[PDB]
Amino acid sequence: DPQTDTIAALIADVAKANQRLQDLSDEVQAEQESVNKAMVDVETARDNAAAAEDDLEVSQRAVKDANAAIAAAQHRFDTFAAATYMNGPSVSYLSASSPDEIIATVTAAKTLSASSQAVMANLQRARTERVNTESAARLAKQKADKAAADAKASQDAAVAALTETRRKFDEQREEVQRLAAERDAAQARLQAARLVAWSSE
Repeated sequence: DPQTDTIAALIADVAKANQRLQDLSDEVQAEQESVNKAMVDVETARDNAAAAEDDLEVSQRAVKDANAAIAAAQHRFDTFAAATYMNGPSVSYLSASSPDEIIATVTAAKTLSASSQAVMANLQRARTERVNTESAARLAKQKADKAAADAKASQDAAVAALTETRRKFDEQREEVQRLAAERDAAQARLQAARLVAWSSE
């Protein structure tokens, strides 16, 4: 019969539509898991980038300190020399200096310079070590931000895939309801026809 084969086609169409809704549902769950996973990776990468920013800030502060140490030492030595000179035989000390006094004085001054240079060289070396660590930390930062940025991208993709799959699910759900109602109404019609057709036989 031409009827009973349109009912059969509808049984099949409703079955297909439901199977596809289910398959889209399973896809949704997998996208969901990938988005949740992607969000954990954003978080851990954000924390690593935060720790890298802290390292960098700490390293820059050590450099500022090293610089301050150099400025302070230079000033201490400059003050030492200036105080010695002001209270010395060229200024405040008015009495005669023998040849030996003069020689002691320049040798003291030469000694002070040599000592000052040795201390400053050490401070300059230390400063250099701080500038290096800052460079190291600045790069470890750049890597960490990059890594955080890449995690955000992965998340954004996973969010887009999931949103699209839910878009498909929603439309498939409408199709299912439509085919269901239509399959219902076809059987109803067929039944109705059978009752009428029997009522007169």
